[PDB]
Formats: sequence, C-alpha cells, structure tokens
Amino acid sequence: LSDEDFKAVFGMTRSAFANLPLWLQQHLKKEKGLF
Repeated sequence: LSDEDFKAVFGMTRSAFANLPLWLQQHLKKEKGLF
C-alpha cells in the first residue's frame, strides 16, 4: 500500500500503526481483510 492508501484503510499513518500493541495491529489487519 502507498502511505496515502494505508492512511485511507486504517485511519492512521504507518508509524502510528506501529505504535499500537501487536494485538491491535493484528485485530485491524483481520478487520480490514488485509495481510
């Protein structure tokens, strides 16, 4: 994903996402159907 596409999907930047706990990172990936 481009940075703008990432922000569109997850509502946050890649670096913000990386600050989330792993459990929430994985929650969001499943939720959005990615990775």
